[PDB]
Amino acid sequence: LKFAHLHQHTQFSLLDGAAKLQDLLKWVKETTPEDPALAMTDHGNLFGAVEFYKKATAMGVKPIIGYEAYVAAESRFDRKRGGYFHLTLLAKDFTGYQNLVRLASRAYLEGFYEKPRIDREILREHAQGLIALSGCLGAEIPQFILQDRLDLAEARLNEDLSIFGDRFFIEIQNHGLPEQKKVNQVLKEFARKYGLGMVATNDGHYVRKEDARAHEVLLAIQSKTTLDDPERWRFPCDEFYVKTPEEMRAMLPEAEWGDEPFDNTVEIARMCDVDLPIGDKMVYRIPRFPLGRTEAQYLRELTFLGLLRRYPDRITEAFYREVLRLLDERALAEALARVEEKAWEELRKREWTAEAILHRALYELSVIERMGFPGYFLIVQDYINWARGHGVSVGPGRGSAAGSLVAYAVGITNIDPLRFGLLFERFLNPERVSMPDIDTDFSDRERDRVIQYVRERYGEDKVAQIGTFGSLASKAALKDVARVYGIPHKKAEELAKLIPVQFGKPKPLQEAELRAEMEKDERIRQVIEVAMRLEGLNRHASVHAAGVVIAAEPLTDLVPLMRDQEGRPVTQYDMGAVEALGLLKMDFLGLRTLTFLDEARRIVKESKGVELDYDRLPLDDPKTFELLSRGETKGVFQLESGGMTATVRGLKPRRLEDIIALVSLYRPGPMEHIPTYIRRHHGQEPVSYAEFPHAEKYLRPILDETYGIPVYQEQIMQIASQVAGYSLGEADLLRRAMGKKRVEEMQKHRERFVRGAKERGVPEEEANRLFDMLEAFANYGFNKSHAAAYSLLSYQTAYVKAHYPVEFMAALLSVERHDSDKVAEYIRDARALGIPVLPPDVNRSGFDFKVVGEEILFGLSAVKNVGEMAARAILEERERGGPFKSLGDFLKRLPEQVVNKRALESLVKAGALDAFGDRARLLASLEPLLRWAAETRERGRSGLVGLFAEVEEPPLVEASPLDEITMLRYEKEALGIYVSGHPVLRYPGLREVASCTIEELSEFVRELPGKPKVLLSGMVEEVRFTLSDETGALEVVKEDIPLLVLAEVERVLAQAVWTLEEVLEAPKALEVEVDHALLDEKGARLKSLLDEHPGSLPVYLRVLGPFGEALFALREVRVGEEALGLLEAEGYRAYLVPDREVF
Ligand SMILES: [Cl-]
Ligand SMILES: [Cl-]
Ligand SMILES: [Mg+2]
Ligand SMILES: [Mg+2]
Ligand SMILES: [Zn+2]
Ligand SMILES: [Zn+2]
Repeated sequence: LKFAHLHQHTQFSLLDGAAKLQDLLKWVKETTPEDPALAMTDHGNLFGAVEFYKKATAMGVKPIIGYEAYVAAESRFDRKRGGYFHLTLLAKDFTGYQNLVRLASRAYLEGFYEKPRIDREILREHAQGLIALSGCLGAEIPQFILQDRLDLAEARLNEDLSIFGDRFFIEIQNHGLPEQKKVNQVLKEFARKYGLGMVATNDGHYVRKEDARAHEVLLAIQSKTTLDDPERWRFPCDEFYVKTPEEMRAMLPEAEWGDEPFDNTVEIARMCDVDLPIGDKMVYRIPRFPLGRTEAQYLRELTFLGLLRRYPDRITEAFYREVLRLLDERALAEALARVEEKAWEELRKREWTAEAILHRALYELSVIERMGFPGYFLIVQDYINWARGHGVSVGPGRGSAAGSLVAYAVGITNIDPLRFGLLFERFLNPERVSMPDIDTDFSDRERDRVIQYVRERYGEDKVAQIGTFGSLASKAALKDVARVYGIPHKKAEELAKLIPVQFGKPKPLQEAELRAEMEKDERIRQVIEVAMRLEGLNRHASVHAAGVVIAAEPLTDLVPLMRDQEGRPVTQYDMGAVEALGLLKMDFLGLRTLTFLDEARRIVKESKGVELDYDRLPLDDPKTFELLSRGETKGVFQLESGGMTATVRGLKPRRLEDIIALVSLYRPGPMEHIPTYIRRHHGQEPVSYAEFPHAEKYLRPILDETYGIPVYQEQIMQIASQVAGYSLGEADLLRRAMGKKRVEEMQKHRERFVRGAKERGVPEEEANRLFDMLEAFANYGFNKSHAAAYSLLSYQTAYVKAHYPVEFMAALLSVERHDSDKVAEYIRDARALGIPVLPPDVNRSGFDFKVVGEEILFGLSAVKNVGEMAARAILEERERGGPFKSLGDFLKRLPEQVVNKRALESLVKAGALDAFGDRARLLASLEPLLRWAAETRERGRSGLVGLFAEVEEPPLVEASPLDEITMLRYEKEALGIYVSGHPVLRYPGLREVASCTIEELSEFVRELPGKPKVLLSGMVEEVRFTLSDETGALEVVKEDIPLLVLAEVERVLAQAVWTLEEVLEAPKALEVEVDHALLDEKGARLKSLLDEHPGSLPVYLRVLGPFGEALFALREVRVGEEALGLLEAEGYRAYLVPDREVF
């Protein structure tokens, strides 16, 4: 006797599934050795399939691919507020697999209501190659039976029979459920009546019986409730696990069920021969390109016609002509394209010269053609060179890609791969076949449009973004479980901080060494197990930012789909899984820095009429480096880090290759090689090669550009390529194989190394230690291809900040104008940078942030109630009739029809109409001026020329000025942020008692004790109230009332709060403000001046230190109030501040 499950859910039935793929697949194997099988039947997705099939296939288990599908009462198109039912589906042959992919695809695109649902209409369309099973208790035929509508169930059994035929079975499962008794007792009659045959299953959602609660909390996490709610999601019993053949016949006896429902499980799984193109198979689905030209010929053509642009001074019209005479401008490329590979190699045999370029070019192409990747390069180049002409910034490139010359010739890459040390052989190793990945950056604003270009260009059915499935984290796992177990949040987090952090993410709970915390509480015992019993599970399905696919055949025909909340065609198979099926995949990353370069250039073009042609700037521009050297990185890509900034200020880099090497070495590990870089760079330490005297004549060239440090991997490859006699290709393999650290496969390369090293120079003693030097540096060394690429951007950024520093800031502000916080911030940076930032101005403002003269001026768009039409409207009516002359002249040119009263209100509140006088006066005048305006046209449309038709706007109505607090209040209501001040500046008391500003909080606090308490004072902005200084914003746990807050910190949690008038009531103290320039003979100058008027007020000292500022609260002495009057009577600034103590 034996058995094999055909209904088993997995980690991939995301909401309710708790069976991890691995320990499930062994549990099935360890149960039955003989021809074991498992069907993967996830709830309405195919997420598992691939990554499952391949795990079981190399484990020793035959897999079967399946789908517990949601079938709608009626049409998948319905949206009824009947339901949706279950249905067990298995794919028997490969066509079946396709039709499964299709269904789950369609269930998502065409029929998504709550769950993704298929019609019986489409099921019938796609039945070819499928076996169905009557279904779990919630499926159709059983359900109807439960309802005493036998007459419908049999009718629906007939229907289903008309669809699959002798490939539909009656599903019999049993748990201790009375509903199952009645359903089967009839299902049993059916299978005998129509002549159907029964298959025994039992719907595993967990692996082994002990996974009961472990699972029954996974629910409590998907339901987000306590273990004791109730009403919390629960299953009906603890019986949904991968049972033994023996535990089965316990739910299905012998004299009641017979051998048929077992010997059918085995026999089905056998007839289910399904194979996924993978490994042994996997054909490259490189999509075709449209063009009397070879796929490869064109790419060749485009390259030539490219170099000529790329290298003006050294590849010419005349040059190509010379080549062809050894055998228009476009007309030469068209021809050089048609030289064959037997014909080419009759020239080489008869500093980067004109030839040198040809060779490398022709070589690259030779390796491209031979490999089968010319098409690829086209597809890629095409969409990129489109984005250029269509206002979509494209980054210089990323990763290995950069180093191919063809890549750079055809505008895929955009950095001269041979002016830097970039390598083709790192991007495409000639001596092993592997899909080269070409990732590309894009202006993030515009990225999707490129995807759309591809989408429309290659087919709406061939183009999708790739799926991503987050892992439950060991750290997080433990949290969520503890929520469930009725536990105080704190000790929860005291359990989280046990678990290590080995690299980026937390260590698995498998190895996790203060375990004695278990043996204390029996509550915690489970919590810890349960968390590791859940470790590997899944969250939900996000689109990958970068992932895109271009299939060659319709996607639906191999890879299933989804549409995400904002209508993206998404793949159900993950990154690897896709790439494992062998599909053309690519990253289309979004990149802020690019968008920022765009708005800068626009702002620059407007400011001073200068075309910023980023792909044509000198890379030796002094004033750029001198900035980075002064360490003014603030807005400059990549080197923005707290720490990294400091480094640069010491390195003082003079040429790009320094930014490149800085960037490359700055990360834990290599880091240390940085000081050396610096002392070598400042020119104070020789760069010596006495350790490999014979190898020097090979090293210097490679490592001199890097003050002697193997930083870049290419630098490594080259060393081997040159010293060992390695083909640059082979060289790569070396670096590759030293990465894999294959214990004893290394001593094979060692030999091949020395053996060649002799034949070139070094006498092995050097060789060995040199190889030692390689395996030493290679583990940390970097990809220059990538490094240099990005570096260029940092330069590009720095250059702007250096040469156009105002507009720079505007572009900053502009780009992130959608962050009330960042804007405030960017403002404050630019404010204390010599630049003023101005309110909008109906006269001077452009639409967006604008740079006028030397100031950053707002736009009208930024005004909160003003429509967008109305902003542009204002403008155009201000550019056909010139500059606005009065608020009258405004309201007659812009009727209420266009700018409503509300609009007007804010527009004044903003200060756009400041150009006219006092604000409060304006606001009240509006209404009676609109009564005037509207009346003017009534006169105007009644004949009457321009004197009888205008009683010209009587002067503005009158009212007392807007006091600051009330005035500032409006600005923000109107502009999201405050301009020209801040409430907290008006009543200083709160400043003077506060321990910090919001800015400094982070840096004052970290260094004190562990988890400190502190007092903070600013403005409130929430009903998790938000607190603001003139210096920042903090989440802390009504509107426009100032407070002082005593709160504990780690994000900051409040303990106590006081009202302004409670703070101006608590007794006062004296604070002398003192400069750092004080004498020995002053601290006892002050000391005596205080001694002479003692009392009961404490004394405080603000000592403005060179780097920071601290509050020395005197000592013994306590002054008696009268002191302030006699104290301001010397070069000392003073205040009667509230007394910091009390709080
Ligand atoms: Cl060295
Ligand atoms: Cl060294
Ligand atoms: Mg059905
Ligand atoms: Mg890629
Ligand atoms: Zn379920
Ligand atoms: Zn099920």
